[PDB]
Amino acid sequence: ASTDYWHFWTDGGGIVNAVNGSGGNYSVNWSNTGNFVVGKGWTTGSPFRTINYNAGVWAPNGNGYLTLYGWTRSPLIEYYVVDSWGTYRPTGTYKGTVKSDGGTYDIYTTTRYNAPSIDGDRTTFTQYWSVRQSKRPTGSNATITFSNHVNAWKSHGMNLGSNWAYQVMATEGYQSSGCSNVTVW
Repeated sequence: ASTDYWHFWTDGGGIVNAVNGSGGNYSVNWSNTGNFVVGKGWTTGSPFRTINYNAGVWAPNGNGYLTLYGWTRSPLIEYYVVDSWGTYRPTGTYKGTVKSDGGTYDIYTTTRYNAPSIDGDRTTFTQYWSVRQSKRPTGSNATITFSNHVNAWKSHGMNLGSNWAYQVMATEGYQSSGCSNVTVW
């Protein structure tokens, strides 16, 4: 089904202006920020979901990610499928690659310690990353077949939690400014 969840979070640094638009459309306009995540998607994430989006505006000036973003519990996992970015390409511990939706993605893990999560501010958890080897073109309808990433991650020994939290097509930024506009379905 279509999106049912609006995600807006900022660490308080700088200015993050977001619009919860009609349907699955949203926009972000940010300046000299700390860390923030804004997106639309689903209250309950699914490993079988194919996420559709169209990024009509993708204009980070500095570190911003255009990314599928979500969490699981049992175990606690923060996951990313990064289609585009700004000045910084996110990486971690290299695992391998996956080909999905016309792109090749590098697979990474990063375990974080005494770190903020949906479960507290000093928790331990692993990030699962799929990061496109080159920036995906924006402005046309795009698909993220999330089951391909779940499958490849599992093949590399990266198991997701059994309890699913939110799952969104997000704009994340850190120490940056920028203009963004995305429709998700």
